[PDB]
Amino acid sequence: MEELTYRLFMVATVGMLAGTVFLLASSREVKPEHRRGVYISALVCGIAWYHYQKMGASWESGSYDTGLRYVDWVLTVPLMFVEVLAVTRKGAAYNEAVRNWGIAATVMIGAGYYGETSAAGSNEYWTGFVIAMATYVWLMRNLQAEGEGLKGDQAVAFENIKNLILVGWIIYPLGYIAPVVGDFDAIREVLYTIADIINKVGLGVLVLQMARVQSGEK
Ligand SMILES: *C/C=C(C)/C=C/C=C(C)/C=C/C1=C(C)CCCC1(C)C
Ligand SMILES: CCCCCCCC/C=C\CCCCCCCC(=O)O
Ligand SMILES: CCCCCCCC/C=C\CCCCCCCC(=O)O
Repeated sequence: MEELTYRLFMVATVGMLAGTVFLLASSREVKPEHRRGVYISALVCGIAWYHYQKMGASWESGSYDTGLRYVDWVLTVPLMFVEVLAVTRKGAAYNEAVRNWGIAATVMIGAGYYGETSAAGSNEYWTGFVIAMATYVWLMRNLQAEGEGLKGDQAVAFENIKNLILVGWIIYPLGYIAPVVGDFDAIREVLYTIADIINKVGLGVLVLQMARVQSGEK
């Protein structure tokens, strides 16, 4: 398990860089007025690239710092919401949602960090899990409500974005509780890494697809 976890960190590091530069190179494929979300998606992957380089070295040392993962999350999750919410809102509606979801994400990630750095299975560990879970469900329920009236290609493209988040983000609570289901400390790290690649590279790809649709592309 330890070597598999190291190899996955090293592969995910290159994967995040690849996501970054692919998204940048792909921005010419959409109209200028729809490139912003592609650039923000690339920024998300680029921040992750920086942190994954650190995480792989941290894991390789044998004294692993999950604070590298959580600081990556606290910066990148609110950014990922920026372009999700831009599809459905602008102006005052957008500002309020971006702020409120960002605050919620910060509470979720902070509660997770509090719990994960507690003794596994302790009351503190479960407190962090339960607070994070409730905030997570609140976020997902807000997300499900966004874009309900959309029709056509833009509705399909936005539902693909929504469903990637609704399904793909389940991996994180599974990873968090993997160490109490078995001798699986490393499996937590495996699951977080797989989740980040799927969710960050995947969301960038779907935001690019959303921008092609908005560009009038088939
Ligand atoms: C780019 C990274 C992303 C999208 C990270 C998302 C992480 C979360 C959805 C984590 C949520 C957690 C819970 C729902 C409960 C256990 C604690 C967390 C923080 C792992
Ligand atoms: C805690 C410190 C975090 C440091 C993160 C550094 C990440 C930098 C990686 C490359 C980002 C490049 C993404 C392109 C930015 C948007 C594109 C554009 O503006 O034209
Ligand atoms: C129990 C509810 C907690 C609410 C948290 C409120 C704000 C906390 C913000 C998120 C912190 C996540 C980043 C922590 C990692 C850095 C620590 C380190 O590097 O040593």
